This record gives sequence, structure tokens and C-alpha cells, in this order.
Amino acid sequence: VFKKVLLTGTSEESFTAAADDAIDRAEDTLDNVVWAEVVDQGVEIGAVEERTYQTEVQVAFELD
Amino acid sequence: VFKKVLLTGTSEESFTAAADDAIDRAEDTLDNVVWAEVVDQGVEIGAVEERTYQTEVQVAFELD
Amino acid sequence: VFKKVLLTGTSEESFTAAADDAIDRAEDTLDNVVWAEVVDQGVEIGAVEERTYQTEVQVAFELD
Amino acid sequence: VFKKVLLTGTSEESFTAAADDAIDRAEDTLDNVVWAEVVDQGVEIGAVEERTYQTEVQVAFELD
Amino acid sequence: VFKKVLLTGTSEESFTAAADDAIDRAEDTLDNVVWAEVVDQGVEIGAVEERTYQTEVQVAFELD
Amino acid sequence: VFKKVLLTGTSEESFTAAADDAIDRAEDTLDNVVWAEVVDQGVEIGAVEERTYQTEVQVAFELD
Amino acid sequence: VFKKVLLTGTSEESFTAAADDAIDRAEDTLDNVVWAEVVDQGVEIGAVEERTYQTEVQVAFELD
Amino acid sequence: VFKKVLLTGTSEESFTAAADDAIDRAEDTLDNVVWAEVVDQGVEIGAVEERTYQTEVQVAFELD
Amino acid sequence: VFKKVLLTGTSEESFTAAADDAIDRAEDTLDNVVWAEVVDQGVEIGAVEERTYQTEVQVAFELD
Amino acid sequence: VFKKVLLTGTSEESFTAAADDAIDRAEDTLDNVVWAEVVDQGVEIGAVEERTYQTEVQVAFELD
Amino acid sequence: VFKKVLLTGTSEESFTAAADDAIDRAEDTLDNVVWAEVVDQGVEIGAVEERTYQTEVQVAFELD
Amino acid sequence: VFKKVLLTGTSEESFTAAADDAIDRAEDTLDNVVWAEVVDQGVEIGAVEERTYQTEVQVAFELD
Ligand SMILES: [Cl-]
Ligand SMILES: [Cl-]
Ligand SMILES: [Cl-]
Ligand SMILES: [Cl-]
Ligand SMILES: [Mg+2]
Ligand SMILES: [Mg+2]
Ligand SMILES: [Mg+2]
Ligand SMILES: [Mg+2]
Ligand SMILES: [Mg+2]
Ligand SMILES: [Mg+2]
Ligand SMILES: [Mg+2]
Ligand SMILES: [Mg+2]
Ligand SMILES: [Mg+2]
Ligand SMILES: [Mg+2]
Ligand SMILES: [Mg+2]
Ligand SMILES: [Mg+2]
Ligand SMILES: [Mg+2]
Ligand SMILES: [Mg+2]
Ligand SMILES: [Mg+2]
Ligand SMILES: [Mg+2]
Ligand SMILES: [Mg+2]
Ligand SMILES: [Mg+2]
Ligand SMILES: [Mg+2]
Ligand SMILES: [Mg+2]
Ligand SMILES: [Mg+2]
Ligand SMILES: [Mg+2]
Ligand SMILES: [Mg+2]
Ligand SMILES: [Mg+2]
Ligand code: NA
Ligand code: NA
Ligand code: NA
Ligand code: NA
Repeated sequence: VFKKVLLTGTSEESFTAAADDAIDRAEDTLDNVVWAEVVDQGVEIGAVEERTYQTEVQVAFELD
Repeated sequence: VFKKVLLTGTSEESFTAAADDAIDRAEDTLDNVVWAEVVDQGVEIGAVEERTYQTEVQVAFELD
Repeated sequence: VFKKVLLTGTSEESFTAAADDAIDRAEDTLDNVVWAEVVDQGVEIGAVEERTYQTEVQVAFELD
Repeated sequence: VFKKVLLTGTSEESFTAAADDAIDRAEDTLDNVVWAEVVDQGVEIGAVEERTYQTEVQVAFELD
Repeated sequence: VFKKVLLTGTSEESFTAAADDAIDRAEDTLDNVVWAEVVDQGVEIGAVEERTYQTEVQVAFELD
Repeated sequence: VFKKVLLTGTSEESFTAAADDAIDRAEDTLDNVVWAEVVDQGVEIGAVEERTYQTEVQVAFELD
Repeated sequence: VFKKVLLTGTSEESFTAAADDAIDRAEDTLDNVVWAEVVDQGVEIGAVEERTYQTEVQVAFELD
Repeated sequence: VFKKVLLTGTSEESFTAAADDAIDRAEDTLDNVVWAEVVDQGVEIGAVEERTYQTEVQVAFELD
Repeated sequence: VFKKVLLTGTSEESFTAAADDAIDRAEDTLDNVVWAEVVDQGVEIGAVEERTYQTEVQVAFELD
Repeated sequence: VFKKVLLTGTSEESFTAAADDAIDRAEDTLDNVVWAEVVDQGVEIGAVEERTYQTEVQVAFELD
Repeated sequence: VFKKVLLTGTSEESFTAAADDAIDRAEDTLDNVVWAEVVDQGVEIGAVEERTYQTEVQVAFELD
Repeated sequence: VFKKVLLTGTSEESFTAAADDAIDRAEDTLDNVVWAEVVDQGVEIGAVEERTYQTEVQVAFELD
């Protein structure tokens, strides 16, 4: 059985690095992370000093 | 990193109050709740005594 | 077996009351109405004297 | 010919009042506003003192 | 309030049995599981000895 | 001209048998049923004694 | 209250004439037909002597 | 950089002529119109003397 | 078994004729073409001397 | 690099067997078939003697 | 009230730089740009000397 | 007439380089490749030694 958690990673550099930021977080607390699906991408502009790229992913991990 | 949980709130009064019911629940157990996105709305009729409005939201919270 | 009919209710007050307007109509002529799913919402402005909220629902009812 | 502008209204009270907030703004600067279609709804929580309901609409107006 | 978890069940027999595999898992660790919605189906071919049917479901459970 | 009716069939056995349950019902009361399109599938768990598979179909029939 | 019926019109000439074929049928049996929304278009090739254009519409009519 | 404006053209003749009606309007006031994408089509019936075909397009134009 | 190929036809006259242009091409090289589904429509303006209507179709054909 | 082909399998028994019918066909002529994604399901009723279940899949295979 | 404009940025380097190209343009002529949502990405190949990455964004800005 | 093939490119570096990997492959065997549309992006984690970015594109090419 796989389960997915819906995480948004951020990066001041690129959409790929923002996807890695969410995946790194999932791998800090979950075992058996096996793939991630990008579901949304965007850029935060008016709440930050530098534009921040955001990449939202479903991160799938195999249970037990 | 943000994470989202997918909750359906209910209200006998309105779709806005059913969204607040899910958000209130998220805020009882999570810290740093920052926004919610409505993904579905509906009305339960044939299992209740009063119509019950349901509003399903992804509730986003900032991790650590 | 459930069947659904696709109805748009209207209200000069709110999207929740426009959903109830469609459901009230379904319950006037159908038996065993059991739930409704909101599929669209909008506001009529330039054909009315007061803005009219419209909420389109699939209204499900159990057959026999 | 109709044209649409994509506006997000806000309200501390309800999703219906947030739709009216966008429509009121369109009617301040455009003539012949004729209908609005709701395309998204959400709630801002972690950047405000009171939850703020947001309702995003395409607001259609007839040209000339 | 309902919450949903996004699980993918697997079966070497059918898409219905792969949906039951995810639901069985949810029922091992959650109380008050009340319904599941199928969101995706697929077949793993080139990483297994027998084709494996996969059925991804949102499994809803009532909170407290 | 074809018309479609939106029916949800149920089965305690499989998603295919739940699609046949809706189609059987359409064929009891309509003539010239010609095809059905699956639009949604789900499983009722917390209102029944046995899980019930549900398959929602648009059932098309040729008019006159 | 508006209700919609889901009809597919056909024409050997064009997608516009196939939409009119469904609307003509709705107007033969319903009163107060007020608008139609195109939801799908296609062409039947291998079951006919001439290609047949098909245009599927939700045809809305005002109730009473 | 391209920008798009969302326009609905109308015609009493066909969906193609209603798309041209929106594009003609865009070309009256914008320079460098380069392509249009159809996003919706429908037919106004109960507010007109003749059916009016409507074709909604995103009309893209190159900026400067 | 059916297979589909994804083709975009073009016409300087109409969206129906652009769908026929893709279907004519499929029928020049494939046997047993049985139906086509329209998936997208658009108009090329800024790369041509006359507007060119484009209609993208999945063209289905029965295998062997 | 993976490529996908869009095939519809058929079965008089079930949606799972109709998915296997498309996959079996892909495996007769392609090497390195690695997974399939279900994209649509339906039932042919009015052109056959027995209902025929149809399951449309994108069948992915690794190139070289 | 927020308004969004739909812009496509281009870059010969990456999808992230093409998103920044649209955002830079919006910030040259609008005040209070606050976030952008990616809605589409693609690559122009056969009209250019170098591949050009294109990233289409809704760029939101707060009104007054 | 344009035709599209559905390819998934991979890269250990970025989503842009994974899109180029699919396009490079299409250009090795097809003539007149003219544009590609991104339809999906994801990251393979649990079957590789380094994360692999995957970008799925419809690659369009002009026929003859
Ligand atoms: Cl989710
Ligand atoms: Cl419907
Ligand atoms: Cl838009
Ligand atoms: Cl495809
Ligand atoms: Mg930096
Ligand atoms: Mg988002
Ligand atoms: Mg009360
Ligand atoms: Mg729901
Ligand atoms: Mg009042
Ligand atoms: Mg509507
Ligand atoms: Mg207040
Ligand atoms: Mg939004
Ligand atoms: Mg076995
Ligand atoms: Mg999946
Ligand atoms: Mg049994
Ligand atoms: Mg459903
Ligand atoms: Mg003729
Ligand atoms: Mg169809
Ligand atoms: Mg005339
Ligand atoms: Mg519309
Ligand atoms: Mg000519
Ligand atoms: Mg297209
Ligand atoms: Mg048999
Ligand atoms: Mg289909
Ligand atoms: Mg360079
Ligand atoms: Mg695009
Ligand atoms: Mg490296
Ligand atoms: Mg994919
Ligand atoms: Na989730
Ligand atoms: Na219907
Ligand atoms: Na717009
Ligand atoms: Na394809």
C-alpha cells in the first residue's frame, strides 16, 4: 500500500530546487519515499525580499 | 515547507460556516495554519434531520 | 440505484440559499432526495434589478 | 462581444460577500457588467487578524 | 468533521480488490472509516513478476 | 439525437457489477440504451453491513 | 430554478448544425429553453455512410 | 512576452464566425494578435430573436 | 482493441473542416478509422496570411 | 525516455480484463512495456450481443 | 481586491527563467504584484534558432 | 496536419533538462518537430541512486 502526503517546497533558485525542498523534508521523517508528482507551481513575490519559487508535490511512500 | 490536510467541515447554516468548522478543527491540533483552499461543496439531505452544508478544504500549515 | 438531476437554484441573498432553492424544488417533485453536489456558482447582474446568486447542484435521489 | 476580468474579492463575513466585493470593484470602473462566474474560493488565516474569505470570479462585461 | 487520507492499494487480481487493499489498511489503523472515492487506477507491469492492479482512493473517516 | 441520464449503480461484489446495476435499471425503463460512460467510482463503508461498490455512469439512449 | 438535460445532436454538415439538432429536439418537448452549453464534440466515421458530426450540449430550461 | 485577453464573440451563423467576431474585436484595438485558443462554446436561445452562437477565446498578442 | 492517434487538422474555412482535414489524413494511412473526439480548437493569426482554424482530434481506429 | 500509446481494450467480463486486453496487445508488438494508466472506462450496449466493457489506458514503454 | 493578468514569459535557459520573464514584465508596469500561479509550460522548437522555454502564469496584483 | 507523440524525458539535473531529453529523442527520429507541451512532471526517488526528474511532453511535428 502507498500513501501520499501533499507538501509545498520553496526555493529562491528554481522550481526543481523547490520540489527537492519538499522531498528532502518528507525523507527526514518518512521511510520508503518512492516518488513525487508535481501538482502545482507558483512564485511568492509580495511577501518576501527575494522571489520564492514554490512547487507543490504529492510525495508517495510505501507503507510498513 | 507547507503541508496540507484534506478536511470536510459541516454546518447546518452555510457553506462559509462549514469551511470554518474544518478550519477550527485544524487549528485545535496544528500550529501555524496559514490558509485553506475550497475544493468541493455539497449538502447532506437524506441522512440528517436538518440539511447539513459540507465544505471540503485543503488546510495548509507551515512546517516546524 | 441513485439518479441525479442537474438544477440551478437562485437567491437574492447567498450562494447557500441558491443551493437550497434547487434542493427545495427537487423535494417538491421527487421522493427520497438524499444529497446534492455543488458543481458551479455565479451571479446574474445585467438582466436583474438586484444581483441574483446562482448555485448549480447535481441533486441525487434513490430510485423506487 | 463580452470580455472578462479575473478578480478576487475578500470579506471577513462570507464567500457570497467576497464575490460581491470583486463585483462592486468591477462596477466602479467598468460599464455594462452583466454576470460573474465563481472560479475559486479560499480563506486567508495566517496573514490577517480575522479570517478573510476570498472568492475569485471572472466578471463579464459587454463591450462598447 | 471528516478527514481523508490518499492511499494506493494493490492486487494481482482486479481494480476492485486493489481498492479493498487500501481500505483494509485504513481500517487497521483508523476508526470510523466511512467511504472511499476512487481517484486513479493503473497497472504495474515492468517492475513485477505478475501484473499488479493499483487503485488509488481518498479514504474518508469521521474525526473523534 | 441521444440523451444521457446520470445513474449510480451499487454492488457488494465489484465496480463492474455496480456499473451493470445502473445499466440494468436504465434498460428496465428506457428503450434504445446504446452505451454508458463511467464518470466516478467509490465505496460506501460506514453506512452498510458489507462494503458496497458504487459506479456512477452517464447512460446514453437514442431518442424515438 | 433552471434544469439542464444532456443531449447529443448529430448533423452530416457541421458541429454548429449538430448543436442545433439537439436544441431543436429540446424545444419540441420543453418549454422555456433558455441556453445550451457545449460539453463535447466528435465525429462518427465507421458506423455511417457519411461522416456524422456530433455535438453534445447541456440544454437549460426555466422551470414552471 | 505574450498576454491573453478573454473574449466571447457572438454570431447568428456558426461557432467559427463567433470565434472570428472576438478575434476581429481584439485586432481593432491591439497590435500583434498572434493566436486564439477556444475555451468554451454555447448558444443563447431565450434572450434573443434568433439563436446566437457564442465562442469564448483567449486571444494572445505579443507585447511591445 | 482500438488505438488513437492525436492529430491537429487545419482549414482556412471552419473548425468542422479542420477536424475533417485531420480525419482525411488518418484515413490516407490507416485502416478501420471508426471515430474521432475533438480535444482542442484554436486559430492561428500571426504566422499566416489568412486566419487558419485548427481542430485537434483523437482519431480512433480498430486494430488488425 | 518513455513513450505512451493510447489503447482501448474490451472484455465481455470486467473493466480489469478490458485493461489486460489492451496491455496484452501492446506486449505483442512492443518491448519493455513498464506500466499502464487508466484514462477512461465505458460499456458498449447497443452495437453488441453481450455488453462489452471497455477500458482505455496509456501504455508506457521504455525506449531502445 | 486582487486582479490577475495572464502572461506567457519566454527564456532560452529554463522554465523558471521564463516564469521570471513574465513576472519582470508585470512588475515594469503594475504596482503591488504579489504572486504568480503557473498555468501552462511548453517549448517552441520549429520557429526559433534556439529552443525557447515558455511558462504561462496568472500574475496577481493588489488593486489601488 | 500536426501529429503529437507523448514522451517522458528524464534528467538527474532539472525539469527543463528532462523536457529537453524527450525533445532530443523526438528530433533523432522525426522530422519537422515544431513545439512541445508539458503535460506532467514528477521525480523518481525509490528506484534510482540519484533522484531523477521526469517531464512528460506532447511533442508536435508537422506531417510530410
Ligand atoms: Cl490530496
Ligand atoms: Cl450531467
Ligand atoms: Cl483567465
Ligand atoms: Cl494522448
Ligand atoms: Mg540566490
Ligand atoms: Mg496551489
Ligand atoms: Mg439552525
Ligand atoms: Mg466531495
Ligand atoms: Mg434581499
Ligand atoms: Mg454554469
Ligand atoms: Mg465581522
Ligand atoms: Mg486560487
Ligand atoms: Mg493470482
Ligand atoms: Mg496516479
Ligand atoms: Mg457477496
Ligand atoms: Mg461521486
Ligand atoms: Mg450533406
Ligand atoms: Mg462524449
Ligand atoms: Mg442569418
Ligand atoms: Mg462559459
Ligand atoms: Mg477561403
Ligand atoms: Mg492545443
Ligand atoms: Mg462471458
Ligand atoms: Mg472515451
Ligand atoms: Mg543560452
Ligand atoms: Mg498554453
Ligand atoms: Mg548530476
Ligand atoms: Mg504522469
Ligand atoms: Na491529501
Ligand atoms: Na444530467
Ligand atoms: Na484573464
Ligand atoms: Na497519444
